[PDB]
Amino acid sequence: MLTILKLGGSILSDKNVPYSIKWDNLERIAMEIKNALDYYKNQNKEIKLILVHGGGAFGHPVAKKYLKIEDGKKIFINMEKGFWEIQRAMRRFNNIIIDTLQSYDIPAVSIQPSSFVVFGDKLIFDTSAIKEMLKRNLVPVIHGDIVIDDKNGYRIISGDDIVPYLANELKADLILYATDVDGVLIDNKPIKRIDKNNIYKILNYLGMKYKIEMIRKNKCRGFVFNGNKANNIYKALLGEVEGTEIDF
Amino acid sequence: MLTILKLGGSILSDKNVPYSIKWDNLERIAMEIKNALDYYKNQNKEIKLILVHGGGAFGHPVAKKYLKIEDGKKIFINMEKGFWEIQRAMRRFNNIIIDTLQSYDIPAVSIQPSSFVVFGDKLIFDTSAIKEMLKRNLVPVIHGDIVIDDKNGYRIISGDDIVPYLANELKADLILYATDVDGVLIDNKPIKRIDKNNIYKILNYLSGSNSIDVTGGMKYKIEMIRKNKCRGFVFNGNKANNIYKALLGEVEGTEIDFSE
Ligand SMILES: C=C(C)CCOP(=O)(O)OP(=O)(O)O
Ligand SMILES: C=C(C)CCOP(=O)(O)OP(=O)(O)O
Repeated sequence: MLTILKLGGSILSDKNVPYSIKWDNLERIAMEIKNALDYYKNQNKEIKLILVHGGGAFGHPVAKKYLKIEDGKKIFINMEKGFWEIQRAMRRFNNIIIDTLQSYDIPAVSIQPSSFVVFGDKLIFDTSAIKEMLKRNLVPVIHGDIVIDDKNGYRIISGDDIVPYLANELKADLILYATDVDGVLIDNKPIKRIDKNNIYKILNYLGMKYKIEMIRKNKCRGFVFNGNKANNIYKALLGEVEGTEIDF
Repeated sequence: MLTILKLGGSILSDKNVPYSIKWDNLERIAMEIKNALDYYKNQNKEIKLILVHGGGAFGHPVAKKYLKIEDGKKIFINMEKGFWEIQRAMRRFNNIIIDTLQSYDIPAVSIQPSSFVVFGDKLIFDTSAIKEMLKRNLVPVIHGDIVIDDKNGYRIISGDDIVPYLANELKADLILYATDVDGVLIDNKPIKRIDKNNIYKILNYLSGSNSIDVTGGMKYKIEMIRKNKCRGFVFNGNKANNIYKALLGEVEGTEIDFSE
């Protein structure tokens, strides 16, 4: 029924190249998603799909201009300008991704967190709109953004936040983390799986820490795999496993 | 005190010219909003400000393509393309407006209804984020947009839906309607005041055959002000300084008072 596919801010834009886009990779990814959705239409199987991407070479480079170290602590200043400028950057990125998805007849739509998400001690994030969108078989595309934080003023909600939240808030059947590594790497090897068992000895060794952690905190079950290898995204969507499983 | 300024009529954009932008007007408007903010600082008086704009030559033109009359009613079709297409056009318009506002150091930020608003018989419209933005003295810029409803459909939410809703939710003290005309025209002349001693008398005239506005636009604005027990002005947003004055509470168009 409901799958959430995160596109790791990396396979979409080169983070060391401010304002860059990996066009061919992006166009391939859109195609695989399209082929996947098409596959389901054939099996006459109804699938609901949400998409998340990061700030890639857009969010971060601009955010940077408004983060200064106040004694080992990231601080946002000049947000009278910074809030918009970070919104704008993320909008450019969001537009580019949605347009490309659209060119493949993928019914993508923009979800812009900065407008309504408050990263308060208790995350505030009304999903009413998204649930409706899913009833119409639209594909909400959500992105890491700048958001208000009723405690610290501003925060940079990331995909790793949105994904688990929504998976749980919406009861997602499948969770996908597309990225530039074949899965969670230990000693440079993608562990086949991650449970309640070998978990303990992994948090220690330490998808990164942040993820794994608040994706067990929601008792989720997602796959971390490589979005750069042609066909991986397609397969991932059909309920295959090509990377690291994280069950909770 | 919380003010909501609606940039309406066609003061920002000529809807008969695809993707029209009245640059000069928009730039002057930003100035005036600036003059006003700088003023309220010098007089050490706290002002929270929200701006709202419509679709102009961006919304309706694009939306038209996805609207049909079926069995007498309106209905949205092909929204697998349509929803983004309308979002896209409204995002562009918002960008241009906010960029210009920022170019005058107005701390404007974007509020995109399409992403989170559900058009029911009551709006589902979480204003939490807006509250925190005002708290930090940002200027939230909300715009008419496409939105899903709770009945298998879609609906255009206008400034007309947004303003009233926010005035209630945030308890605004001042509503400002910048329009294409000098106020509520009663005999090609704007009525100075409209209060609980002439409202019905005015509403009834507005329904008449001598009224210059048959659109039922004024009637609606008047009613929302009373409904919120606050104050509002309907003025010509095309006249130099009207927006600055209005923001100070002294513009000369039509006052509507049901505060207290
Ligand atoms: C920075 C913004 C606005 C987007 C969030 O970042 P990503 O989710 O893409 O990556 P992280 O920096 O959070 O790891
Ligand atoms: C996307 C669209 C069409 C927004 C229009 O909102 P308005 O505030 O202009 O509402 P109307 O004038 O169209 O009634």
